[PDB]
Amino acid sequence: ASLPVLQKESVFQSGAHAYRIPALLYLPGQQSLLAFAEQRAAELIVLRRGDYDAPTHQVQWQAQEVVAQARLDGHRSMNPCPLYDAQTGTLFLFFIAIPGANVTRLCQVTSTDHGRTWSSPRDLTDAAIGPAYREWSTFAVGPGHCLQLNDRARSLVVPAYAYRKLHPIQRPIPSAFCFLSHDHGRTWARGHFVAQDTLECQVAEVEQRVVTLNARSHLRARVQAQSTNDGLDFQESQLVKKLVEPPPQGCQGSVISFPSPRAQWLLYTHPTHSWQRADLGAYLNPRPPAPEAWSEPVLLAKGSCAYSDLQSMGTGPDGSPLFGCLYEANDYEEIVFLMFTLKQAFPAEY
Ligand SMILES: *[C@]1(C(=O)O)O[C@@H]([C@@H](O)[C@@H](O)CO)[C@H](NC(C)=O)[C@@H](O)[C@@H]1F
Repeated sequence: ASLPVLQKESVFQSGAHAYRIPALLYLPGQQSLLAFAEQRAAELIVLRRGDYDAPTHQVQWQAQEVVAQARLDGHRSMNPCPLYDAQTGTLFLFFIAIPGANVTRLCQVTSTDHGRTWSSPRDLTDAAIGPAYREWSTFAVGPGHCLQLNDRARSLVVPAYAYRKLHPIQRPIPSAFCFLSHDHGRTWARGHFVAQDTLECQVAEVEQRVVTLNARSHLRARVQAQSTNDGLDFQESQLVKKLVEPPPQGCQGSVISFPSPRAQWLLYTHPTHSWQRADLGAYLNPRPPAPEAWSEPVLLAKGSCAYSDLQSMGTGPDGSPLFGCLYEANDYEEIVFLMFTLKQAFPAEY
């Protein structure tokens, strides 16, 4: 059986449309979650707001809505990557836009009323990427939640990857990297690539500040890399044999930091079958980012499970760290919300 959890609810399902590519964002101070996804016939991005009530151990989700401004004319919108700027009280949604040779665009919308309304999009593509743009076939952000650092500038870090046209007889090769802003998203720089054949990724900060990057790969195991200079360079990287990737070219997964009961630990979710996208597991790194220290997975959901996104939700009703998880289930017929505590998942680590 799978781990007892506080809540398991389908929050998007196939209907008139298909739902994929989840992203989850906790809003501290609001006891609220935003759950985003692509609404495909890709076309648009939709959002549901959930209010978390601890005494009933549950989130009540409001009605789904299109993020009408997260779009460019004649383009499909993909890869919702949200971020909450603690310093401003501003909500960011990053996304890519592709027309209905590199033609992919990086976009941002912004909200100051917690996601109820949104600015008109800004196209960041030229200023963020620059001459490199023509050396890529395409690129993406996230998908999923991004990162704010507690450096002086409270920098914004958007995980990403680009397919680089490195040798003309070879097909393009993907490498992960981060977009970086030090002025609250007014300007953007491209950090340096991690390593050949890394795809979708996410980043988390631990403590010496370290940004840990966890990425999908072509191999049978995850790639993880670490930056000591806040995402500009992931000076080191390697395979993480304890973290399996299934055929043919892996699956996206999510990583967050959260405060250590004993200053942070990591939590990571991803399908656990080496053979297929099934059996969503949670894994713990209590000595991060050491790759050796990743635990054995504990089972969060049986059956078909694919992309996920995690959020730290503060303290849970049993007093241990509370987590939210949004994941694609059941051969992509739904996106399910799961809520559970550290005590429930890793009782031996408490
Ligand atoms: C995931 C998927 O594997 O199901 O794949 C993404 C990839 O095709 C990519 O990472 C491999 O290059 C895809 N992203 C885009 C921009 O199409 C996701 O849509 C998909 F869910």
